[PDB]
Amino acid sequence: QAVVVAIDAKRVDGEFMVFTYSGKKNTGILLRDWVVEVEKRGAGEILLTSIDRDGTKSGYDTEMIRFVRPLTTLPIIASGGAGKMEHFLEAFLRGADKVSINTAAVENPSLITQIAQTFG
Amino acid sequence: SQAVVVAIDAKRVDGEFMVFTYSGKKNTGILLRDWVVEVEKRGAGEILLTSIDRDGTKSGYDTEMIRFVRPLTTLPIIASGGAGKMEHFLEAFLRGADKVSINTAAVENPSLITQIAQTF
Repeated sequence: QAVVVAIDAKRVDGEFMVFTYSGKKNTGILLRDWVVEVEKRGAGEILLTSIDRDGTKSGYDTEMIRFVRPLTTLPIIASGGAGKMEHFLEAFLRGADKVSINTAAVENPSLITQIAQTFG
Repeated sequence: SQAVVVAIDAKRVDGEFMVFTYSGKKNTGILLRDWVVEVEKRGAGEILLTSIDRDGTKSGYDTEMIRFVRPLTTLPIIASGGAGKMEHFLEAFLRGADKVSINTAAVENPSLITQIAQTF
């Protein structure tokens, strides 16, 4: 799956909207529509980031993950918001095939080990 | 453990690569060439390597950062940031990226997905 389409999204007026330019611009296209179209186009895997939660070690947007899961057969990488161990677990339970970590890993590198050791 | 991605957001300075957190915002101290090593040690499955300086520009992936990071690690590397046209992907694979990620240019020309995907 060498082709990854990265989708930055967050709720705009209750709705999940797609952003581009480092999360600065609302494309006006709905998450829903974009996920479907990207698979049709030949995406091999989806990196799904919640813009809201990035850098807030407050957990992935699991509603976002749940809402995307039935829309695609592709592998999904959940990114944005990971703060601690149960977040990974919640993301995975929701349909995420892989979970990403940045901020918390640079701070607590033993988090990498904790989730790795547990999934294997 | 395949299930664990560590995302590294990086940009140059002084001639040297640093690591930022909190949405590319808070520069960190750490050198990339040392974070990439530690991330493998700690057990990550895969690295999302994003060039902060290229993201949103459709001006090409940072192939120096890639060609750079590649000898430091056996993990697969997803290059991200800057994808703009078909030769960009090719250049990134040639520098040793295992996967390539696109966002801004894909939303604008969803056929970019199809170009790289059908060649694989």
